[PDB]
Amino acid sequence: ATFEIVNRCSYTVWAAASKGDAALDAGGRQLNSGESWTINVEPGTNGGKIWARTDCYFDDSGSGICKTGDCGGLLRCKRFGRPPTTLAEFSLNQYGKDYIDISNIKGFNVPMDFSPTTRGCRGVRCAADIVGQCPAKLKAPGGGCNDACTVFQTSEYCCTTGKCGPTEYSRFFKRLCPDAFSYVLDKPTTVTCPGSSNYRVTFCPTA
Repeated sequence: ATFEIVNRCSYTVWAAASKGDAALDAGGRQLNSGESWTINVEPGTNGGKIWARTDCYFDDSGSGICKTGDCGGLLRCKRFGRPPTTLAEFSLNQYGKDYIDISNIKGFNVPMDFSPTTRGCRGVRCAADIVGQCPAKLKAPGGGCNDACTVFQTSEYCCTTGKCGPTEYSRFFKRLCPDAFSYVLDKPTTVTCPGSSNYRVTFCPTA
């Protein structure tokens, strides 16, 4: 599958792509405002994620740090990033179908649209000003709006027992972005696409 990753933000982001135990394609790249990065994701990939990182500093060896979404200090991510991170999530060619979603379960840093570029299904978007409206106790100093599990580490926010409900914090994310997951047991906002669809992830789709 082909993913085109587009930075429509006015600021530089460092895109990342991983399935948790390995990079997808190169795993990460700098995207200046307006730049597009095309990657190839192997069919059958389960549990892939794409996200943006902000305010990064990397040396010539690809080592450094980012204020949001840092993946162990690497430019080319092999593992998932540090919250807060708006997440584009996908599993491809699962019994003939692709499954895509956007998630705020690990917080929000950059607005995002995640859409097919081939036909047969719709896209999803979370483009509200979640950082500007972020509740005080969820604000991340480095930028972004943390999820409540990251901040408070309780069974209820992290849904550790597999029983949890919505919370004042999850409802905040859900109000601003109804089409994204707001907590672990949220009513699924997953979209089913034809197997082997292609996609575009756009950072800052409206601005």
